[PDB]
Amino acid sequence: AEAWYNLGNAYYKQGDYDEAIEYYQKALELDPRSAEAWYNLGNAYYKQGDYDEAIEYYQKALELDPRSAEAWYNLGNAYYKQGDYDEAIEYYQKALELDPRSAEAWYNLGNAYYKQGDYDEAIEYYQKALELDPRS
Amino acid sequence: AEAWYNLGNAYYKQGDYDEAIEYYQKALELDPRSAEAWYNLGNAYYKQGDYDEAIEYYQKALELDPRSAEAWYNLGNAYYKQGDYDEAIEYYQKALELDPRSAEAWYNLGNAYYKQGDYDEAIEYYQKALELDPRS
Repeated sequence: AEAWYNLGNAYYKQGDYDEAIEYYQKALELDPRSAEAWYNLGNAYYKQGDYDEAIEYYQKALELDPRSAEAWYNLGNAYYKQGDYDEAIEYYQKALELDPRSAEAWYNLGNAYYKQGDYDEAIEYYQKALELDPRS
Repeated sequence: AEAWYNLGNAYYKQGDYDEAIEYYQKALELDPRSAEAWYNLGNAYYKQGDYDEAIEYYQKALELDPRSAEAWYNLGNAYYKQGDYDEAIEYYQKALELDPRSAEAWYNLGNAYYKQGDYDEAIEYYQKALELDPRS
């Protein structure tokens, strides 16, 4: 599926999510056991704007690899981008338990709180993040 | 700077202009090309009571974006709040050429004239504003 999977990646990298999806799917038909493949198919939908179908695939990937921060963080983002700042905060927190030195997750967590009106948390998390990455 | 800029916003939203300023400044050090950043730093000073330093930053923002009504209107307000009803009227008029359907700018313009003793103008502008927004 590595071939279909790779053809998927090329289209994805070119910016053609519709096609990336089709090929990731073909490759999952031939080999449905890669957390990576499921993750990227979810990413393709994410970029395409379908956060619903995206969560479905980030979820399948999480089963195969529950310790993958990327998928937990990307799952939060899917929610964040849909307004579920609460469910995204949860998933964002999960990603940090896994990778607590990711300035991005801390930053995004502050963002999720900020958007809900929780400024003291946003402040705390924004500070944690800037510590790790001093100058975005 | 988006991170420092965002930390600035949080403090600003919490009501801590002294801190908002410090962080907006740090972010301008890292990226001095955002009209938005300059504008908010001016707003922080405005809220803090320093209309002088405020005009300086609303001015830098106006260079980067001469068509930003908000900054022209906020520049007038800075003046209005300092007694320069004449210079504020000018800047207020500029903001209306840009956004002539802002009930606020019309209202504030009537206010600036009213405070100078020009009641027929205040009357005209107050009426224009109420047309657009029938019931403050």
